[PDB]
Amino acid sequence: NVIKEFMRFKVRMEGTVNGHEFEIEGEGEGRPYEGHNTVKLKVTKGGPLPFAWDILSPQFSMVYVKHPADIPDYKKLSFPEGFKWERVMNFEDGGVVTVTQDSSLQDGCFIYKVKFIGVNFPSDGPVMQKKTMGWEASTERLYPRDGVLKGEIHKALKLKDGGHYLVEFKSIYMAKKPVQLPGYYYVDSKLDITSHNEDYTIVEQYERTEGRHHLFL
Amino acid sequence: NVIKEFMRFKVRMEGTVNGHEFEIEGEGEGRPYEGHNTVKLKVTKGGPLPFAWDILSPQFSMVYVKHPADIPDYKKLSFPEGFKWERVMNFEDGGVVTVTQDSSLQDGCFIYKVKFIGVNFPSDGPVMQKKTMGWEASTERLYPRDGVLKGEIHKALKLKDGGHYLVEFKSIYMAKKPVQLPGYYYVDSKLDITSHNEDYTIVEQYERTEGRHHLFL
Amino acid sequence: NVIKEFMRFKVRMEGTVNGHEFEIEGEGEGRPYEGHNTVKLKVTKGGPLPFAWDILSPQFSMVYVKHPADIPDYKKLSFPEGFKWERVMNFEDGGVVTVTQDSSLQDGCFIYKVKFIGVNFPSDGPVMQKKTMGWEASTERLYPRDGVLKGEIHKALKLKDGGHYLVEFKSIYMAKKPVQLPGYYYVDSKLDITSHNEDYTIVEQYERTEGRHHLFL
Amino acid sequence: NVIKEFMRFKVRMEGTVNGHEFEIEGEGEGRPYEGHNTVKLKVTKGGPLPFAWDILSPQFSMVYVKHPADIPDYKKLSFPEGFKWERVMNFEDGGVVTVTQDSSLQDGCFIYKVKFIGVNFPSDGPVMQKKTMGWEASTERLYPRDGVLKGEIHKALKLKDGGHYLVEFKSIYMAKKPVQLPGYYYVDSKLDITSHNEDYTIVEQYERTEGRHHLFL
Repeated sequence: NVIKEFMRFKVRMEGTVNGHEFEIEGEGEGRPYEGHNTVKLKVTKGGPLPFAWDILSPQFSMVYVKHPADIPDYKKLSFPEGFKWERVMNFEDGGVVTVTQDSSLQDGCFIYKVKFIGVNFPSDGPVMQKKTMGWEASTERLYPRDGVLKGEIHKALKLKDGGHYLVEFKSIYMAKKPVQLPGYYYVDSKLDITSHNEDYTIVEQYERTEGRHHLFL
Repeated sequence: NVIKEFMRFKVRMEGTVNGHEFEIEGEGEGRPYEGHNTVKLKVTKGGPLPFAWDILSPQFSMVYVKHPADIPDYKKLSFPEGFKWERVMNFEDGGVVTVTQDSSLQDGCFIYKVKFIGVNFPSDGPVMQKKTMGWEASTERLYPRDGVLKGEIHKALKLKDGGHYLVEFKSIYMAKKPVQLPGYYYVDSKLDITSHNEDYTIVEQYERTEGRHHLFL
Repeated sequence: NVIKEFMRFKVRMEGTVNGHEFEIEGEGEGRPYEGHNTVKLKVTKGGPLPFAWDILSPQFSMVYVKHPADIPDYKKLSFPEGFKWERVMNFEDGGVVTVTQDSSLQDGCFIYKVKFIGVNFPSDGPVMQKKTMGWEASTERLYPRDGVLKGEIHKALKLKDGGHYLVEFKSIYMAKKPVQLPGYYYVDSKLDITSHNEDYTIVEQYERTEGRHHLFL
Repeated sequence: NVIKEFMRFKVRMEGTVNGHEFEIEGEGEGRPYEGHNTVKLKVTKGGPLPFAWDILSPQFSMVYVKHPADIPDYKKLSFPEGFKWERVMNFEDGGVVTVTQDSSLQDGCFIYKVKFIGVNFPSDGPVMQKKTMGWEASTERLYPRDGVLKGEIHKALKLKDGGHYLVEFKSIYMAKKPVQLPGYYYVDSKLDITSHNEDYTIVEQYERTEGRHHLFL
């Protein structure tokens, strides 16, 4: 058993949003089978960020999803060999982000490398004007396809002037070696910002995530 | 209270899919507060349909969703005045459908009028070739906006040879008179075809729908 | 023989936008081989319209596109048998419209029946607030697929306070009998409102449309 | 006057498609005011590429677009100060790519740095199975918005059997210093692969691009 009750992770992101380049480094920890993890991030280059932190938050840890016995945990089964994931986030005002990540296990610690490109965000929009107030709790729809696991989520960012800012997530989870695939199921998640300095250069996050079948099934 | 423990409904649909016109008439019944309803449909014109019945199934009854005390039931509160709903269904192979519906309570019985336009479906596709095997159970994400209630769902049609055919639903629920709006919540649903003749000209359906808050809230 | 140098048409539209139902009747005329036509419309029911006329304008005449000798005029060749077309218009603020039309030739005059459903237009938007100032001239991209002719356009509505309101058009042109298909080509078009009363219940339009190959070929 | 009749460029691309990382280096040349340029590429890492070269080809030179005297050449006027461009490519089978590029002028030679992330491409699709055979000639629709220039194109990749693979391009052109903006206009382009080795590790391209007003103006 390579995925222990307690596992630590290191994450590094290299990104670009509306032409602004940045680098983020971080360290995280959590309980893989209990469905929760924390992460501490630091902007190492391109700081302070001229956009909302919230668009970066869901990109900083697959192995921390609590899965019941009957639904195979594809993401956990991918280790020690390796794991990769990719995502497209379609924002309602035209913004589009594509993310690609590489996950490896080195000496009982997960190493995550994230590449992020965000484009077409309006200048007067909530992302560029930093008007977002965190994510609402979400429900991902997962299904197997092409030998990999795919997920779709209808997410929303809370606005300070009131209301929501809609984002559609489409994710593809790829194990290095094709491991056991689950059926049609759901993953409930909730990401919260627990700490931050004034310009969001140092941020701490907490995520709660649990996989399940549909309530009627 | 005009919405009783047992309510009946009449449905009338006028539609077009890939240039083929059709008319469907139906009668249904159910328990509004327990979250379940049945409906018997008959194709009255344009029969037999040269496409999958499944794309028409979710268009045939908002008042039948079980809601807990804490979440305002916008759809039930819209009566006896009136209710209207609109929807766009985006299929993964390019097929797009827009639906518009009118709802009124005429002497303890609901009268539903539906208009449907389906376009851009590939000729060798699962809808036109009738390769679908019913909907998977789903979870709608709802939120208030512009004084009305909106909802989005990531749905899927089961395929005969195995696999899924993805469809994204975006619905807008409009009360005639601006009634109380709920917050950010979810609606679980499961629609099943319970009876049908060989050419799907006489079809019976069953649906169970329940509104709830996110599991982590 | 059937498509004369001068041809007239009658059009009837039954529609719905954001729950509001309407009916429009009109008469038109033009020169098929010269690439121009005029049309006089009148709102017969649901008047005055609570939205911008501009979204309806491109739905009111395929046979009037000038084509050079080397490019097969699919739409003209579909007659006297029949023609049908479908369309989806995706607006940048979430508005979606699907249109379906049936074209017939009776008594030496074309008869057009249009069904229109418009959904998800924000209440504070330029369509519902009537802030649009006509269409910009456009260029459609056409290609054959599934035995029919398809077309895609990146169109824009001029704004009153300045700027543009973007709309993506995806059309499907279907002959009743499988007629000769053209290759990958373009159709330049410009639609102008030439006359209108205050509430847009009586409107006149003019369209110039010409088919051609890409200029670098 | 910093942009001469003959200008050379160096290009470097760091990218990822369906999890596969790659690095491409190249050198090109052309005549800015005449509207044509050539480029010689070499895959330096991640070679041989397990996907179609054609999706990379339009990412390898804004200053080589011929513009008439009346339409301001935003991209040429961006120099010596600098220029940046971003793009999203939406493929019809689900594939999404976001591109971000930085353009500088160093000692009479243009330096281009490109970052590419391609996600959600089907394993059995024409991109991953290398079944595409070049781009069709295209027409871009440009318009000013938020102090920058934006452009939309309906492009197509030719398929080996005798069909097309559709891709929608949405580009954003950003000068470092807010320079003169043009109006609503078009850019015709034609990209051809002129030379390639067996595995597409060494490729040569040619592009012809000209800006113009709509033909009906």
